[PDB]
Amino acid sequence: MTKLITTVKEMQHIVKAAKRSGTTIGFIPTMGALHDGHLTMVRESVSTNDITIVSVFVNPLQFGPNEDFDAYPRQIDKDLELVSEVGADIVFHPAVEDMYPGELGIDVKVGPLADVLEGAKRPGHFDGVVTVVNKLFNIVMPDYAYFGKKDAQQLAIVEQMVKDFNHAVEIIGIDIVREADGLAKSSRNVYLTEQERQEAVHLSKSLLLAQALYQDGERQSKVIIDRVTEYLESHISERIEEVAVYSYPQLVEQHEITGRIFISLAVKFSKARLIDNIIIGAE
Amino acid sequence: MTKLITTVKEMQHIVKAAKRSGTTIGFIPTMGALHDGHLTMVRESVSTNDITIVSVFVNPLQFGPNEDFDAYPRQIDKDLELVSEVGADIVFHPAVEDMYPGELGIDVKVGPLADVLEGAKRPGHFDGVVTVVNKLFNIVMPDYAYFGKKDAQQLAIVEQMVKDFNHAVEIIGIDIVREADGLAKSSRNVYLTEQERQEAVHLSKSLLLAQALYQDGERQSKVIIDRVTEYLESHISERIEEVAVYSYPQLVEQHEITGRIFISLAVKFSKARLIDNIIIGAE
Ligand SMILES: CC(C)(CO)[C@@H](O)C(=O)OP(=O)(O)OC[C@H]1O[C@@H](n2cnc3c(N)ncnc32)[C@H](O)[C@@H]1O
Ligand SMILES: CC(C)(CO)[C@@H](O)C(=O)OP(=O)(O)OC[C@H]1O[C@@H](n2cnc3c(N)ncnc32)[C@H](O)[C@@H]1O
Repeated sequence: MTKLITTVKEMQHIVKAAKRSGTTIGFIPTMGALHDGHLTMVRESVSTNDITIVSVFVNPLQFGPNEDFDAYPRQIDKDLELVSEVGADIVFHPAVEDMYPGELGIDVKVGPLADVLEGAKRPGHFDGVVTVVNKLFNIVMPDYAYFGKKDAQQLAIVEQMVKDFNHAVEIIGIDIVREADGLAKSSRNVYLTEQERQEAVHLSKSLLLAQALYQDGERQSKVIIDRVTEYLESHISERIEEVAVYSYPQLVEQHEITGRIFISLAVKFSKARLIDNIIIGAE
Repeated sequence: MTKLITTVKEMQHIVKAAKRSGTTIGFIPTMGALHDGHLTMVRESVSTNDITIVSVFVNPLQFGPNEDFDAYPRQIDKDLELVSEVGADIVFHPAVEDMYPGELGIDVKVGPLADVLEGAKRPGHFDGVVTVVNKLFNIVMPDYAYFGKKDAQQLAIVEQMVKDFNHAVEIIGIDIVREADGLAKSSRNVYLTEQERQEAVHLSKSLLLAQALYQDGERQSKVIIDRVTEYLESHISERIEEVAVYSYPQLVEQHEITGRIFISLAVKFSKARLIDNIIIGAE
């Protein structure tokens, strides 16, 4: 019995009334094709907030010319069903023209945090992310917004935006939800051929390896990177786009580990470009 | 009787509590050194909203190295008194470091609307304006935000930012409040020498001239501009920086008038740089 709100105007009118009353709002922004990674955040919100809102919007601004915008899975009826069973109050599913009624007269761009890793590999991608997340925060006016550590760089950037723009929103980061074999859940996994689906499991395996090496005491980035790379290269035939060690959330490449870092991966299959990571350390 | 709130943290805390209690909020952003122009907006807000918040913050981001940042009038005690007399609830007076704790990680820049008139003469100025207003809107969470048409280009840009970012804020623009002789009120008038003060009255008089020419049927921008310019040059010794006719709020230069426009002026005195304008026309 989850309500489907289709326009920005109706969504905002609902939230303004809720905000001016004492009702706490939980928000989970998504691009649809929901999986248990998304649902885990929804369940969290439903057990903590008065109302939980889930947005389903494939944001064109965060897709590059040669990426998968046209093939991105779109299944609102199912998403709506999956959300209903969790107990979420509303699913916000706006039209593209409603979100972007015309040429933007103001532009938002990410600084240094987007000059490395995914930001360097997908130029402008995060500018598109912060643009739509900023709008969604103003449309839904949540007290708590949930994001997955699956997109670690994204998380750090959204946090920076919340700080820089003074959004009265507390960001909650959830750990990576994985399939039974370890594969990090992602709507894009549907792009995987029955073969790639098997090879793709090695991203997580390689991270388990990285974790064990770190656990035993290894702190030289190059040693971990080489072991992880060597492993992947002997278990997958796809092209490995990235195997890096950066401080987190600062995003400064580390050669020797003495603080909190995240070991991230990027692998390009036929059409599915998957990513995974592990955030570890204290400082 | 007005409370002086000195930190972002406390201001947000108060605002959150206000929202929870169904409090409607009116907001008047200013750079201090208040005059009746500002007070007119405060009065309007006090008569409509449950609480009225007036921010006093000389935003360093909207001042260039060559401008008057160091001389800008600062008199919080005086501002607090004037605001108390009209019934404002709070004066938000933050530290520069509190608003900008460090290097921004996200950057906001105005598009085409800032490529002309004041935007061309003051590059970066409006980026500074939208940056701080965006922040203030998220800190104060107003239902209504008041701005003066004195800064007509600013007003159009703020409205555009409200649209693009989906801010649940209604912008209220007020007409230009003037001194008895016609001079538009401005905190920068304090920079005028006795001589320049009387000369400055001609900016408004030149606009009355422009209006009369328009009333009579003149639609050739060149004719109005030349008439206004020669009038100013024959009455004041200062440099006329700008006399222009652009569509409003579209801000497209008009050589021949067939719709709503605004005739704007910019005059540079020894220290004070004054502006004024009139908005006229149907569409
Ligand atoms: C924020 C968006 C909606 C803005 O367009 C967009 O950039 C976006 O990310 O949408 P989307 O790709 O649909 O993912 C939405 C949220 O789900 C989280 N997520 C995805 N897979 C996960 C997993 N296996 N475990 C835990 N969390 C997971 C992401 O970190 C993100 O915050
Ligand atoms: C919005 C700010 C605070 C962001 O830093 C800054 O750009 C700013 O504008 O500050 P400030 O110059 O102090 O002016 C604050 C508000 O007062 C309005 N105002 C000034 N003189 C007026 C007059 N004579 N009649 C009517 N309205 C008048 C302006 O248009 C502006 O919206």
